[PDB]
Amino acid sequence: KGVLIAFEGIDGSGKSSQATLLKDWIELKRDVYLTEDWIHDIIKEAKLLTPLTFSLIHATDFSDRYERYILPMLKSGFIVISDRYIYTAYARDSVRGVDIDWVKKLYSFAIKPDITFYIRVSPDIALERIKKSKRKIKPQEAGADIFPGLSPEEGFLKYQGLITEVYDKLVKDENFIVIDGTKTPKEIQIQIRKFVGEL
Amino acid sequence: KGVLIAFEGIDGSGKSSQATLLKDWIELKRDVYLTEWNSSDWIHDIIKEAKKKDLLTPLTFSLIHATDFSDRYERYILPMLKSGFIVISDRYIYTAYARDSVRGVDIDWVKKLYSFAIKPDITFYIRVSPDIALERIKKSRKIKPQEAGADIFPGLSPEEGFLKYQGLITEVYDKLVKDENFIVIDGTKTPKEIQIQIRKFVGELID
Ligand code: NI
Repeated sequence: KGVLIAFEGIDGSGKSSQATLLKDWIELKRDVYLTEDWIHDIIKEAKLLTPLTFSLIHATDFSDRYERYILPMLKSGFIVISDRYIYTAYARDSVRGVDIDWVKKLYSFAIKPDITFYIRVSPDIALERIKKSKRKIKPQEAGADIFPGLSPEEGFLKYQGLITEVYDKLVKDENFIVIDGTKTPKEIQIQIRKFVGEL
Repeated sequence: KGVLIAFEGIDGSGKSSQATLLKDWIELKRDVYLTEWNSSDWIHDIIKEAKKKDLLTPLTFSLIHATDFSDRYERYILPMLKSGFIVISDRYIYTAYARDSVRGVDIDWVKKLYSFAIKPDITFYIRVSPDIALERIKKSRKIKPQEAGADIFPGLSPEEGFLKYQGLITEVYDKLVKDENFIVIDGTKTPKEIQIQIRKFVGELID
């Protein structure tokens, strides 16, 4: 009865918007919940911390939300949508040198999603879209902790390029439902609503 | 070369005394750094205070401590070992193994969780029954809620919780002996005799 739906994609993929668009629409049919913080003070108090410790910090926060929101609502048959799930950690942590199989074991208390949508779009195209909207490129998005002194536009191409690599390597094993993010937001959402329409 | 010596044991087992006494001896011949597992640092404190309102699950409790330990390890413990120090740990990862697993977190997952830390060259388990440790505790001092497993057994007298809670910790340590190669020291012996035995095992190694 409980169903877990996850979205993954690089920054700029529109995956958060797709996740919220799907919530609003599923709410018409049945019980759904969207994953919605001290991490603030920790990062702010650093100033370094190793990537290992960073991986633990994010896993601690993930465990908290998982056992206090995600898992209980699944037990009450909510659909739960999460627009980042453990695969985001797999990528975030392993591009910074942490043994991905170690990260997988770390997160092995979490269940596999019934569906995972990989909204796949290249970094080139993600950037030109961020630029057409005139938004500012967050340092986290540029991977500036790994590439200081690249511009923000080129960090984004490099870091999100490394992140894409990891997502592509997980596609087979993790049964990602690969979606073409070059399509428009409407075309993407309608295809997502159609896929979810099935299970 | 750097060497890592861990002390394990239940509350009231004397292990901290034994750690400190070892430190005072070894610091006469060479460089030595004593750290205590229970002395959590900045990251732990920020998380616990920030979540003071919420009830944390055991898994989360366990990650908070591993996270904080990962920082202390890369910042203090590994550099002291690389710099040639002898490192003495009064409580080490095995304490988390026991703590987190009597609260329901799967011990095999905790082992994986801490897989990043190196095994001690020597681990001393100063074995003392919970009754005997209770008796020393009385004959001195009140028992802290954490020593009594207060969260797990809020319906018990401090004394009785210490016996049930420390009993469980003892089971976990006993089941690690073989795998973790603990050197099991009979903690009913006098403190002077315990230290003499520890000093001889350490002597054998580092000489
Ligand atoms: Ni603590």
